[PDB]
Amino acid sequence: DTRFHSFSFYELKNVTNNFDERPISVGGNKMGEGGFGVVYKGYVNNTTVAVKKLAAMVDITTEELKQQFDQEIKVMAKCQHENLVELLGFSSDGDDLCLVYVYMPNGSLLDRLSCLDGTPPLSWHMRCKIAQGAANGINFLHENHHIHRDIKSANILLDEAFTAKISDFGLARATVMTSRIVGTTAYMAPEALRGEITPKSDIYSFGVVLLEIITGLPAVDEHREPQLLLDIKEEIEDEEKTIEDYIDKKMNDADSTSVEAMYSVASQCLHEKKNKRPDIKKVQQLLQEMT
Amino acid sequence: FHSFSFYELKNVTNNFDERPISVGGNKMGEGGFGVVYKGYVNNTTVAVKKLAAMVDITTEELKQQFDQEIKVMAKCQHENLVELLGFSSDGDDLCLVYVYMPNGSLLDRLSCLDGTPPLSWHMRCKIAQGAANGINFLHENHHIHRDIKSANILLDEAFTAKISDFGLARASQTVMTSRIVGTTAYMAPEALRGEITPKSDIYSFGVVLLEIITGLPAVDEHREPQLLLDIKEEIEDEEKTIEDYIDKKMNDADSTSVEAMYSVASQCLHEKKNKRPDIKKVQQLLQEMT
Amino acid sequence: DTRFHSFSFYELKNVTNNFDERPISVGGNKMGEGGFGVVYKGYVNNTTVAVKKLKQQFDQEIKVMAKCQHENLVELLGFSSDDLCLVYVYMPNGSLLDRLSCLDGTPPLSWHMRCKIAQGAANGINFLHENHHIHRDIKSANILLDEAFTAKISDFGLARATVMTSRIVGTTAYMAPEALRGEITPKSDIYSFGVVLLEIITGLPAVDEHREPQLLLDIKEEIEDEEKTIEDYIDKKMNDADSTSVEAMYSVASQCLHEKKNKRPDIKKVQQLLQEMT
Amino acid sequence: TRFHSFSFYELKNVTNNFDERPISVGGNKMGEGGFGVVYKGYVNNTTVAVKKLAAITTEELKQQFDQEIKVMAKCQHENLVELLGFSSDGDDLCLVYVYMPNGSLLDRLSCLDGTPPLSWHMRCKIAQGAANGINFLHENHHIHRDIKSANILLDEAFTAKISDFGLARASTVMTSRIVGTTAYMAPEALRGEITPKSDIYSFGVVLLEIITGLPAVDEHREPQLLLDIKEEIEDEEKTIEDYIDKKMNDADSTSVEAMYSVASQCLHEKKNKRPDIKKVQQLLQEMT
Ligand SMILES: CC(C)(O)[C@H](F)CN1Cc2cc(NC(=O)c3cnn4cccnc34)c(N3CCOCC3)cc2C1=O
Ligand SMILES: CC(C)(O)[C@H](F)CN1Cc2cc(NC(=O)c3cnn4cccnc34)c(N3CCOCC3)cc2C1=O
Ligand SMILES: CC(C)(O)[C@H](F)CN1Cc2cc(NC(=O)c3cnn4cccnc34)c(N3CCOCC3)cc2C1=O
Ligand SMILES: CC(C)(O)[C@H](F)CN1Cc2cc(NC(=O)c3cnn4cccnc34)c(N3CCOCC3)cc2C1=O
Repeated sequence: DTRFHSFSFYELKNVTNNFDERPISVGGNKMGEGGFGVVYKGYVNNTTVAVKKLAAMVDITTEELKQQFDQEIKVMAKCQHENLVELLGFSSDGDDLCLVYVYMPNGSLLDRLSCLDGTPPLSWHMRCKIAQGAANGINFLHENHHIHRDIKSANILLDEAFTAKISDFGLARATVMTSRIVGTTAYMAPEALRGEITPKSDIYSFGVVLLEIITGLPAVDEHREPQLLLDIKEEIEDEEKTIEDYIDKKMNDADSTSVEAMYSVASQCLHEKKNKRPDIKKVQQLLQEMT
Repeated sequence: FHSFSFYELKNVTNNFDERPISVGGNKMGEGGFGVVYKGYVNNTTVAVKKLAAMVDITTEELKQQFDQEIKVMAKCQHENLVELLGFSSDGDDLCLVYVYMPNGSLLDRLSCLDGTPPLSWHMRCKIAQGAANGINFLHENHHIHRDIKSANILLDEAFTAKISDFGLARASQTVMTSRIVGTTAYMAPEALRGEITPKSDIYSFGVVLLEIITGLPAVDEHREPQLLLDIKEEIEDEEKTIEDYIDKKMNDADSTSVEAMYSVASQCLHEKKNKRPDIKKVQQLLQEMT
Repeated sequence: DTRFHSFSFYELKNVTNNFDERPISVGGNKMGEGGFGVVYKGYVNNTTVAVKKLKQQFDQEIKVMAKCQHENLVELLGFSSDDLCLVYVYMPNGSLLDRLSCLDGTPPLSWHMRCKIAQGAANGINFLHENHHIHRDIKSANILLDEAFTAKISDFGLARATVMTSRIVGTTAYMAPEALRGEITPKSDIYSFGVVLLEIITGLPAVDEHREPQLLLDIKEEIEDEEKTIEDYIDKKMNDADSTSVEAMYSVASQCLHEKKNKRPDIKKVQQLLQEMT
Repeated sequence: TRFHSFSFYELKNVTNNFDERPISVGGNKMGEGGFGVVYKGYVNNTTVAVKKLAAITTEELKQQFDQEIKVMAKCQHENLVELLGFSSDGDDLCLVYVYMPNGSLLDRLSCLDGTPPLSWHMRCKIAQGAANGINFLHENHHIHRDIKSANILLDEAFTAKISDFGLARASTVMTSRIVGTTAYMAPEALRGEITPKSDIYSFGVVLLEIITGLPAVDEHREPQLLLDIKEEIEDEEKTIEDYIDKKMNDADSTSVEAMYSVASQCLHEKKNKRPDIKKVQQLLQEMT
């Protein structure tokens, strides 16, 4: 189990231009945000890093944010894999709790699918590699008895070779129930919205991610019919649509056979009955057979 | 223009090969009056449109549109207009042959069809300028286009905008027609009533400018609002801002020039045709924007 | 417009941002120069114009440009004498010389566009010769291109209404042997047009001090003495050239470049040959 | 790693039996290099580039094929070409890659086939991307030995991809068989030594090609070697402004001077006075 480097809060402040909140495109250091903090670009010990300065951006407490900080370090100390983000160190000495990670040059899958800031669209070849890599990451977590609990495309990061790296382990748990229902509702399994804690919920959320990969559509869009991307499964099932109607137009290399194979995995992951969903090993196998 | 035999164009296009060019076929796209294919004629890359009534028009109307397109192209040459090279009319088939546009349509570049990189704000400004220059040329030369839409604004190797599709064009006192033809999502209210006026080209150009700002198609059945022109009323009623709709697939869009393009779009979209700017005013406003 | 406009020097100073010498590509007003003046971009009455800030050649240019109005000649719109200025209709695509060099990032001209430009330039020379005028300075810097890439012949300061002269004028790299010796004849305009045709085929300027051979017209000899072929020199910046029409244009250029002025085609034959080419 | 083994028969189907007509007229040939001819094709709906290797001796060529596969198995990066597969059946050797829609940097700088001149903004991004690719190779202890603009490929968005790893070496050593393209080679590489410092020198020549739009060598030009403009500028007989590519309209003087300073540093006659690739990346990052 990994022992991590302790960074001085002031060194992190220095290397992020005092946690410069302007976007990196403008000339600032802000890379993005999530429900549990703001991520900044840093340059420490001769290397570009990602610095997450923790902050309750969702309806959670100071103590809950501290328990998630501790949980994230514990998960990162136990879990190292080609398809998981790597923690370099942390800071707990100064004004705010910080986590320092190996920099992900291509940001999140969510942003690459939306082509945020004008980045070029991901090819079908790249999308297949990403789906396989994300499934491999989840498989490693599940094999090592960890439940992610927050699988979403904003938490699947992309490195210098567009290798998928699962991130955000603050809610991870190493069938039981909870009184604090947490997560992004557009991705959550029905049993997760009720408070159940199970690896089968990670599978369902991964099915939503696969629909995002196929369609390039966000999981929720208030101004779209259906508002929830997971509802396209019923549209296709009740023959009012085909996956061809929803395929992202921003690729030139997709083929109907492998797109239908990825859709079939997603459809299976999205079974409303948790016990009827494939386990991650079956997901991995089906995605390997796809290519 | 070169008069080809239909069989020569069958050879050029690999028998109008229906597979997309993206996978080594010849098909490039379709429209209301035919399907366009890629080909090579004497080492020149060309676009070949094989005419077909794909919308509700007669075969006699299609032949009239073919004759009209050739007439307009014989009279009108300008860097912001497509260039016709030839045609075929032998037998029961009609084809038009054009200089190939390596970047296809603005509609497809805005949707990043086939995985093309999203257009920068700087490029979008030059394309809006070029398209206005093309419409100005047509109006200066007493022609009403009647089919202004982003599928009809093509882009060459340097993203120079080229107005295309002249089959419905009319020589230009507002006249009326009994045959209402066009793409509903871009049409001015008076055009939907059958009026023929260059003021309607301005309106349709306003819709194009909203597509340029937002990256959204003029119509989407599974979207609220279904019609992109409806965002003007949303912004006017203050329930939304242009910032809420700006294309997020660019990082070089300054608030000032975006608001300046939106103001030209808003003016073009005036419900009352006589209150819209003319194309010369649209040109000067887009020139002042940059 | 239907009239020539007499402009005050103050108005032309104003519309050119005080004859701003910085090139237009950087935000100034300078568009080009060489020979008898600097040309600036101006904006008069919501219209872009070209303003040439420069005496005999000034009066001659106004005189010849008022008499010679044709679709393939540049259009004079006004003047200023109260520095001497000539005001012309703006040519949005600048010179053929600059478009062949892709100056300022413009895309290479296609072979199709190059054929249309060659035809247009020959039609302009035909109008001048039909109207008993000798250009005397035919070169790609003097072939301008409008908003439709229509060829417009420019620079009429040296133009003349076979005689010999004491003042040998013109651009050396384009000049016929007899023109270099003082002869004033339209047959020399044909020779210079042949050099332009080699520039169009090859995309190479007539002279390049940092190139071997420095002079483009020598290529005719390299090809004739079978040391090279027209294929070795075809501009690689085109994707639509075909061997047949390139050989046809080269043949016209070779005929234009006959060392013996009487063996050269006249402008009407040049027009006919370029018409048969396409 | 997992590279797909194609039969030569499948690759004939992919390339229309290696159709030698150029792609600009509807054929499959895209260009040649010192070790093979590259063809366009499709594997299902995927556009690919297929290099059919051709002569050096057959064993030397086979070694280069083997070395290419090993480098590609170990090195995956957005600024490196991506190998999809190969064919090694019979007496034919093919390498199959992800297609690069904008071809080579050398061809885009020359505007081959009528492509528009690259803007200064695009040239800056390409220089940075190419430096990122070289950095990744050097971090992975590989010396390229053949850095040149013909080996810097460009995708649909003009992302720079380093290619051709047949001559790459693992990591100062000396060699009897001197390989590379003379116009790009460091003096020490011309004397036979193998060092990643020579990759830096070659990259400096590429930077001069990006600034000027001129090929590294032109037998019908004065000076013949582009690297010689450095001395002309040093001895004040020419300026950076004199050599800036005139086919650009968006080139600001400050960042052109910043790229030229990087190029000059890379071209240091003394191998040990040259910046390493991390310093080149930092300098190029500061330039924008
Ligand atoms: C192609 C491009 C436009 O130039 C590039 F896209 C710019 N970048 C880099 C980047 C890194 C991130 N992150 C990291 O490098 C990172 C490393 N470990 N880690 C752990 C948790 C969160 N983020 C990270 C995040 N994250 C922000 C927070 O949400 C997730 C994405 C975003 C971005 C971004 O936009
Ligand atoms: C992805 C890419 C490589 O970057 C590029 F996008 C591929 N291309 C080229 C292209 C040319 C077109 N067309 C022409 O070349 C053309 C020339 N004159 N003309 C006149 C009418 C219609 N089309 C044309 C059309 N048109 C098809 C019909 O609808 C309009 C767009 C579409 C495309 C296309 O997708
Ligand atoms: C596509 C583009 C890059 O944006 C464009 F190329 C910019 N422009 C416009 C332009 C007009 C010129 N000229 C005219 O408009 C003009 C009109 N009549 N006239 C008569 C003599 C000289 N010039 C002219 C000249 N000339 C300057 C003098 O030398 C010849 C070229 C140069 C340029 C130029 O670079
Ligand atoms: C004009 C245009 C439409 O804009 C475009 F330019 C056309 N294209 C595409 C292209 C791809 C290449 N290559 C590849 O796609 C490629 C992919 N991996 N790879 C690895 C080694 C060599 N080539 C490749 C090469 N290469 C040929 C061999 O020399 C290097 C350049 C050249 C070209 C070319 O001219």
